[PDB]
Amino acid sequence: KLVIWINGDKGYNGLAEVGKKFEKDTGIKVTVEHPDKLEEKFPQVAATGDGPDIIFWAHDRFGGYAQSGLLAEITPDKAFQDKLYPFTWDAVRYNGKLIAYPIAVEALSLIYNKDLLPNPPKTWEEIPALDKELKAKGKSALMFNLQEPYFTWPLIAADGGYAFKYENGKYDIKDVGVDNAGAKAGLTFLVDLIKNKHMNADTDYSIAEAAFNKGETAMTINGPWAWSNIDTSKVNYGVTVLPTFKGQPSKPFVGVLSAGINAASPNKELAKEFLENYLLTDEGLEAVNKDKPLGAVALKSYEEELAKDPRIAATMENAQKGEIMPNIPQMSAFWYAVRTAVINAASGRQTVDEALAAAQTHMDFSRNLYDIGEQLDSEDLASLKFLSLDYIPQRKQEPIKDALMLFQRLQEKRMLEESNLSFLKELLFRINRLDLLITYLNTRKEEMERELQTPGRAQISAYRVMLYQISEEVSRSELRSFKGGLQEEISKCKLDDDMNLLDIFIEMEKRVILGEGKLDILKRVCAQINKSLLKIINDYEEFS
Repeated sequence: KLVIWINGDKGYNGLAEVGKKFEKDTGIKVTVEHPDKLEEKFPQVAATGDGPDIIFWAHDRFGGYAQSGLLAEITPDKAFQDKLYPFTWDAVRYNGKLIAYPIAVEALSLIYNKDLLPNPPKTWEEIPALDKELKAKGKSALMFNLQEPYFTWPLIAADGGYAFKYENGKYDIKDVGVDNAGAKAGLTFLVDLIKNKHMNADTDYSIAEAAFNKGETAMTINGPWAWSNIDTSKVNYGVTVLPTFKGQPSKPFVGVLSAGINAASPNKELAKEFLENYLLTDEGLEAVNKDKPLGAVALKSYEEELAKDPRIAATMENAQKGEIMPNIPQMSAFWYAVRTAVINAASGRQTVDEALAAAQTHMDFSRNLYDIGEQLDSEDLASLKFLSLDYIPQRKQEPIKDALMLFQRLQEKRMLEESNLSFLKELLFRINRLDLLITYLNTRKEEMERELQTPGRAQISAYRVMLYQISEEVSRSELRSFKGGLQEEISKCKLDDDMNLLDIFIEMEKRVILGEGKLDILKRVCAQINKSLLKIINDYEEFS
């Protein structure tokens, strides 16, 4: 029994129809579904072992699923792999191994106004001279969305800008630019167009779609989604290849709709030939495309069929000259760094060296939090969560799952930021990870030792540091003493063999028997286990 997931805005019951062609040769029927918000809830149900058999989604997300081993690696015959364009397999790889089947391909194209503009420029540089023309009778040359990088990245990446370097089958989180002479050359030309009036600088997505669909602008930059609302706009248009900057093709981000196979699925065996020899023919794709258009498709066979649409032939051409969008989670910092970096460069608020060098350092900063959290094993997380309790509500500490999430929660409450490492440095120092402090933060041990005597500099309250140092000198068996040497006392507790001594302190604060000035209970139970646990209390209680 095959079960397919796919979004509602797709041709899902055209997919349900190749699935009924399939069952009359098989008996095994498939039931396509469009669960609401399926991208978010597939990780949740697959770790239970219940996700559909096949999952249809954009490729960028499939990386996170594979990072958690939620998609098994497919095994297509190599003679099959040639049935599709070469680049579409670079989008379905993690650790170099193939993960999903490419289905469709999406990219931005140049969309012009044939009545207004009979011939499109081959070239970005032709446009200032051109906008000067149409300006002479109250119409702009180009108007497109400048509020997101996805629309401004093609010009920026043209001269050699890239997000992450894809080489020999996998990405390098270390190499990213964004701060190279290509990204600078493309952004300066963008910044100046605005500087010169050839583009108003608050042109959002809908302002541009207004100007174009009303014949106020010669051309725009958009994708196959905006085709519907300009077909009804009643303006004669065409879409072709984006102009060339510095003699080099504009590189838009390419999205690949892909079908992945669930790792915890009985039917991987049979899900393959459903995709290879029924869905991915001219027959299965024209079925889904006759429902709702797949845009341009990855299968070479049916693509040429669709290419006699001048529009599908163009979104395909830009896709080839384009940049396959990386499917790794470090890309969430890319959109922030670059969106804020074009918004400040184009407004005049920053230099393009200033803006882009700032974008670079934000990526180095977000990558460093990754590299740090990857060295923090699960016990260090329990320690870091207890030390962070003063400032992060443990309410929202149900969703906290790994060290990186703790770091992101701190960015939220603006105690960890690009310019303020002081709390993170103190956290690692408290939990005695001096190897990470030198390696990723350039901080000697004496320097932290000597940062925290300076008054009002240490943030973690000594009451927190006192309790953590006590949980450090208490073993599993020394804790079985604490557990039953406070049941001797009043409860004031549901305890159990699942709670470490730190979970006992939180649960004593929670009963208000252990506080910044409530230590009688604590001072007794420690004197019965290890006496020198008592001395830690007295030294803290010497400082007030």
